[PDB]
Amino acid sequence: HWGYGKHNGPEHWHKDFPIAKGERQSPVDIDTHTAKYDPSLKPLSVSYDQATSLRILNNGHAFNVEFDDSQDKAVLKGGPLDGTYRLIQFHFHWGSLDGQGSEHTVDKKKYAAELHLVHWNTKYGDFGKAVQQPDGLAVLGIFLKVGSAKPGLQKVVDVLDSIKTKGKSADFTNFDPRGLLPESLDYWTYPGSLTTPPLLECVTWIVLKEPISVSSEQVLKFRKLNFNGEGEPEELMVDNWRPAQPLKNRQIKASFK
Ligand SMILES: Oc1ccc(O)cc1
Ligand SMILES: [Zn+2]
Repeated sequence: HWGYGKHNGPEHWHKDFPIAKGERQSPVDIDTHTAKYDPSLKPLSVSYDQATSLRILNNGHAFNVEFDDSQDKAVLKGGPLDGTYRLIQFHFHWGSLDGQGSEHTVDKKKYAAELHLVHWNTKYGDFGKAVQQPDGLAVLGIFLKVGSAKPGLQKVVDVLDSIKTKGKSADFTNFDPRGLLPESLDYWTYPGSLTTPPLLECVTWIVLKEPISVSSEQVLKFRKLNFNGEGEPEELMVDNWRPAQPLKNRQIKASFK
């Protein structure tokens, strides 16, 4: 199936998913000088106090921390968003080397990794019907740079040994995603897509300007995971990022002056 190698990576995905060459694909380069402050944006509200994590899973493309989204518990609202979006999962994209790994770039700068907190619009009832809508999803994207350890990441790093290969999962209750957020919620926003197949164009992206710092040791542990399943030849899970796609007829709006 699709992946990130020479033979099945991003430059191939359009064959099975022609929306790969669509009009509002993600990620994009954020040209900070061209992004315009939008005084029409309402304050962003990240409300993660009642978040209920359940499980961590290696899906062969990344690992996902999954949440109970059967009720309004961890939600995103405000900023560009109309109504309430429920957190369903987070995951990361990262590099084989510290100089690459993010999907969005900032004035062509690649960070070492990028976190995506995926939310769906509760007007649509569940995630599967939300991905049939042009405003079905909101993804909060957060850059990681290598520097000081992030203490609120270490519970994720420590469980990775238990989900090394594709299809492995573990319990992952009581994890507080507030520990992954930077101090500032200044952001850029634009309409885009899932960055993995099926590449659906449902996503309001909200990309925070402030990166979080993680340690070299933390990111090295991400790079020990495997794309393959248990008892298949080992292929390190690295460079699981899609490069920037054409901006087309879109404008990137800033939340800050
Ligand atoms: O459900 C989603 C998964 C990945 C994305 O990049 C966006 C939404
Ligand atoms: Zn992602």
